[PDB]
Amino acid sequence: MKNFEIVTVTPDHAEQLISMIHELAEFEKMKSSVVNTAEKLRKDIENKAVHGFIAFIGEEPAGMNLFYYAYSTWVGQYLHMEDLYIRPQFRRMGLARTLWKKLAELARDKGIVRLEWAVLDWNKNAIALYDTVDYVNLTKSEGWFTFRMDGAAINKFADE
Amino acid sequence: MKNFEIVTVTPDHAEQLISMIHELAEFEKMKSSVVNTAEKLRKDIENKAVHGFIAFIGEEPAGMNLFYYAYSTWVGQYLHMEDLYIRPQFRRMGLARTLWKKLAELARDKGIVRLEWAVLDWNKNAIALYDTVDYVNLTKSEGWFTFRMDGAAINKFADE
Repeated sequence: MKNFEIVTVTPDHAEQLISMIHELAEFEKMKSSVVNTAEKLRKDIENKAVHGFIAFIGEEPAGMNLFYYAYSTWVGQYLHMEDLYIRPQFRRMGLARTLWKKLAELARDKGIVRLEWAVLDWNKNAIALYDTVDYVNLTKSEGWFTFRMDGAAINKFADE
Repeated sequence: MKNFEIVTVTPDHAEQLISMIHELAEFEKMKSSVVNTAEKLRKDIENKAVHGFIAFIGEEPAGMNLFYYAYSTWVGQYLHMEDLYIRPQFRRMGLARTLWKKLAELARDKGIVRLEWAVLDWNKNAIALYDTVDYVNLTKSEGWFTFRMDGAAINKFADE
């Protein structure tokens, strides 16, 4: 057996992480939106802006998994999963899912009764993977829209 | 003119805040989903897990705007507005949006370049407001599902 160890994230890794945020600049087709550098990522891991796991193989990174803590006035705090990526040459070795499982474990160890994560409708890989658990699609079941409001509109709405 | 004052949420407010929560789950046809208490919440405002703005008129609570800090791998830390409710006898008095501003002023003041929030598809009153700013509908335009996994599911997958 090959040795995937999962390490939780310290800013020491932000280098490795910042690489894996650029690779993915290719694949989900939103390649120019890169404004979180390696340095800014450190300070974010430090100030607990973000959390994560890295899976390494031997001495190389193979995949990551970022996640922050979010709140819901019905249950209290929960976990949201942000990135869940595997460098190409390591997909379908089940790392994919394992990094998803340590966060599940972290949710148990913390009593958190809610994971969330968002995914593209056409991204049938992630659905394929996510299909191997019991989850609810919030969008369909309850009809929630997520609205976003980017920076230019953030400003003029404040400077009215 | 009629006076509405907005002060930032202190742990001391959790009493008034838990009440409005119930009114909103009541309105959003989800009375059961709520397990959070004032005193549980009372810890949660101390711990900077949630932030808010309460609207009082005289000494009566009217509405509230609660929110947490989310992280996108692409744009660092941004704000997510979880819950925004006005008591019924205080609608049509503008708070709706005003409470909403102090969160965009803050997002500006902290230099944050995205501001997300969600609503049900049938709550056309809530969209009625939201249509007076520039927002993207990430569900309908880009087809984003949000997958939830509750606690029963979280344990069953973490316990493999």
